[PDB]
Amino acid sequence: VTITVDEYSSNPTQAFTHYNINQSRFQPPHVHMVDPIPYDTPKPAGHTRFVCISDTHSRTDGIQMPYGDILLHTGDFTELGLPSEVKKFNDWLGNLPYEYKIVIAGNHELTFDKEFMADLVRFPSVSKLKPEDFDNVQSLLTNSIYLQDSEVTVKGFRIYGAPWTPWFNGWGFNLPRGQSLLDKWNLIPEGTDILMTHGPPLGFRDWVPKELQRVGCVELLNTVQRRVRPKLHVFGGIHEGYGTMTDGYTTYINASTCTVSFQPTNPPIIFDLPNP
Ligand SMILES: Nc1nc2c(ncn2[C@@H]2O[C@H](COP(=O)(O)O)[C@@H](O)[C@H]2O)c(=O)[nH]1
Ligand SMILES: [Cl-]
Ligand SMILES: [Mn+2]
Ligand SMILES: [Mn+2]
Ligand SMILES: [Mn+2]
Ligand SMILES: [Mn+2]
Ligand SMILES: [Mn+2]
Ligand SMILES: [Mn+2]
Ligand SMILES: [Mn+2]
Ligand SMILES: [Mn+2]
Ligand SMILES: [Mn+2]
Repeated sequence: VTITVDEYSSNPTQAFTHYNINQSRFQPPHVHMVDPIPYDTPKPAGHTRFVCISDTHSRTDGIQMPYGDILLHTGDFTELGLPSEVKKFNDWLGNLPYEYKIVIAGNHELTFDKEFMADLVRFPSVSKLKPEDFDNVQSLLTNSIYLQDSEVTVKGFRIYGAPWTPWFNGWGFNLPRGQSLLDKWNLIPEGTDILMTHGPPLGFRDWVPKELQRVGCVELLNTVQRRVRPKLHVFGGIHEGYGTMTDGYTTYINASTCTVSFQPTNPPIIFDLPNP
């Protein structure tokens, strides 16, 4: 399967309507919300319980974390990517019992985006940083496996992560819709079980009420549904979209911990998958 740039790539709201009209792509019975399961749900044997969070924005102190096996964090774990914020998040991770903690960056991790940092010469406190201050920011995540257009196999699960989102404010890892993003999604390997991205695919937990617009990536949706077909696609990005959906094969989890007003009150989402 070769994914090409969609006819409606630049206009996600129109893409959504188009695919609903022509293919019922976002319609029942196959597409629907999935209710969360409570933390005391027994985990069946031969399964891994994934604890999904995102968009914590350095507000980790009060988060009540559930039993599980592997933590997935889909970015915006800081406000500006300051090394001190990365250190605080890493300290928090180290006190969690999970066997593995897998992390990707989001747009707020400015110091992780080396092209953004170079272009700096809007962000006075980030501009103050000297090269030696942030040459090792990802190295600061000693209690995690950090993914960036890269993958890890853990307990047999193939997990791929990438930070890129459609251009919004020119913050970290922003790219134009279309081929620029498709070039990144084409790196996701076919047999990926769990895909982590910072933002949503078109149509799944990507509604922005203030704009009355869908904002998910159309190339990402086509990649997920047509080429890669992971069992789980976890992301955040659009805080308002916190919650879970399915298309009948892939489960889509918007794990945004913060609300749109940056209150860290959305509970972590647990999700069980059978071990491969
Ligand atoms: N319209 C629009 N809003 C976005 C986009 N990305 C983020 N936002 C808005 O900004 C909020 C916070 O995003 P953040 O600055 O933490 O990346 C999101 O919950 C959403 O309301 C986007 O691509 N388009
Ligand atoms: Cl939605
Ligand atoms: Mn229900
Ligand atoms: Mn965020
Ligand atoms: Mn250094
Ligand atoms: Mn923002
Ligand atoms: Mn596949
Ligand atoms: Mn696989
Ligand atoms: Mn598999
Ligand atoms: Mn974000
Ligand atoms: Mn169903």
